[PDB]
Amino acid sequence: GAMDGLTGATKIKLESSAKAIVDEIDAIKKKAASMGVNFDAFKVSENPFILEAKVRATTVAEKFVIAIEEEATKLKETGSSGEFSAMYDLMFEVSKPLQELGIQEMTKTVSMAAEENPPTTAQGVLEIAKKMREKLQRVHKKNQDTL
Ligand code: NI
Repeated sequence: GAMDGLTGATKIKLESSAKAIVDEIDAIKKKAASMGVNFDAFKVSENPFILEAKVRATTVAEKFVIAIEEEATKLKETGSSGEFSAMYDLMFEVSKPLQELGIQEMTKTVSMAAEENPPTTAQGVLEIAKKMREKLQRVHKKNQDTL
């Protein structure tokens, strides 16, 4: 009676965009495996493939975060707590495979952002999305520039 999530076009748009990240990262992982590449961060990269991988992953992920920003903005006036919490859940969930590509601190970027500005409102979602997107962009640039 207060915990129901996304519906309609917003649900399809955001869940589809999130799934695209997971699909892309799964495919990157498979390519890596075929070439014997390990994304283990402890082992600015020197490896061309890892550079491309991070650009690819952060591109698809940023499209998702933009989708979050668009829908949170749309839902500012009439969106429910359950909808905003669901948007946070998608951001946090896709941060996990991103971190596994060696994007250090990705899940913490998201959860820490929610500590300052929790997803109880559109404003909160937008602040978390901004921090997530900024992090993606920083990673994107460093690796693209090197390339
Ligand atoms: Ni409910």
